[PDB]
Amino acid sequence: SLFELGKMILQETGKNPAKSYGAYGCNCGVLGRGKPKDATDRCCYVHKCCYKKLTGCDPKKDRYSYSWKDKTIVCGENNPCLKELCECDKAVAICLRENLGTYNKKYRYHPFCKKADPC
Amino acid sequence: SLFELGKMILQETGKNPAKSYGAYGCNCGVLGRGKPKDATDRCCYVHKCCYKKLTGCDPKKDRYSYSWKDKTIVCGENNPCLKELCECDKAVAICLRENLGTYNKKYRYHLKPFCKKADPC
Ligand SMILES: C/C=C1/C[N@@+]2(C)[C@H]3C[C@@H]1[C@@](CO)(C(=O)OC)[C@@H]2Cc1c3n(C)c2c(OC)cccc12
Repeated sequence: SLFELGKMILQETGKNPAKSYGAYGCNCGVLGRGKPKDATDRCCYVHKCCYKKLTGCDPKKDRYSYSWKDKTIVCGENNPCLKELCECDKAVAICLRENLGTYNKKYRYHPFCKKADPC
Repeated sequence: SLFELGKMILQETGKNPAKSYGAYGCNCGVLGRGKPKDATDRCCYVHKCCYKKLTGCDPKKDRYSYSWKDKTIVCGENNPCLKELCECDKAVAICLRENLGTYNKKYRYHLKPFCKKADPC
């Protein structure tokens, strides 16, 4: 769910997930994927691409189990798509932390971006 | 792909990428991950971990056109999935060069299985 995803971005970056990434660029947030503005936006771009190949569960409501070992996000086996769902959030949570130096506030708030290419 | 990534390794390290990093340690290779045997192995370990973040990026489309300008890899592909794939290949090529001093040919080909299980990325 958004609880797990938010906890991941918070545990990775230490930042407010809804404040920093609730409406960042043209991929972080709602309304699908658009032409990314930076690397942080590219993370949410791949994140929603990671959601398209998800079948058997809704990424926004279905709660899953993960742990925090050795300062790493460790997904619980749970169910195949739920595991793939957990990996999508973990991937972008790691991705946003690794591009946190490229973060610019001018993109913190977003149909003005070009149509997204196929994943 | 392997062609672009191989080209990057040779341009940074000056070594035949298949000979030196085709089956080195537990993570250098086109197969899988394991416990890093040394620094050069972590380059490949991080490389594989970099790959796992790309799930959803069309596995068939791995060809891209990076640039070798002023002796630096430059990923300029518009496709973000190709952009991040290029950066995954770029990062390991740099890492493989930085850890050339600690390169051990003993790990180059692993005859007996000696790989522990890979810790989570
Ligand atoms: C982007 C397209 C790709 C197509 N392919 C076959 C490439 C890169 C990525 C990847 C990585 O997971 C993928 O499916 O990402 C969505 C897969 C799996 C993969 C690739 N290499 C070059 C790999 C590699 O070389 C050292 C070693 C192990 C796995 C892969």
